[PDB]
Amino acid sequence: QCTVQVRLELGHRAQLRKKPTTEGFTHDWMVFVRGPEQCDIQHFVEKVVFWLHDSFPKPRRVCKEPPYKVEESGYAGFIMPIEVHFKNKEEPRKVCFTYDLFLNLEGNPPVNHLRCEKLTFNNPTTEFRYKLLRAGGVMVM
Ligand SMILES: O=C(Nc1ccc2nc(CN3CCCCC3)[nH]c2c1)c1ccc(I)cc1
Repeated sequence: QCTVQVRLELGHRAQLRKKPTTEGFTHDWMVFVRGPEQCDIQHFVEKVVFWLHDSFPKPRRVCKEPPYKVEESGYAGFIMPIEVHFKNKEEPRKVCFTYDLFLNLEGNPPVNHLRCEKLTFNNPTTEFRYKLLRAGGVMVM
């Protein structure tokens, strides 16, 4: 009997692209998954998959190690599935977030957003519990 809690931060940045009028992409953006400072989520994260809009080349973007990030240019926001796969041998094996990748329209300042997610692992295996604690996970009883 125990629960281990770990924290993820999903986020994105967006700003106007400074390029020729005849390049269609208006924005640079960057989406990520990280841990809090002094935490190392690589201990329990196998990989992160960012599912870009179907219009992008190779829209299924995989980061098997940090940084878990995609940097791109684009002309519109979209809803981005983000799967965080665990180094877990049992359920759950991953978690899927639906990430709102919005751009700064109408000459608004750059976007810099953070979404903080708490994961609660109930009764993890010995092995996976150690990975979570190595990453800076916290136990409860
Ligand atoms: O920006 C979009 N599409 C898009 C489509 C193709 C793109 N290629 C680049 C540029 N890249 C290519 C790969 C290497 C890095 C630069 N950037 C792209 C952006 C988009 C289309 C519809 C909707 I609703 C929402 C977003």
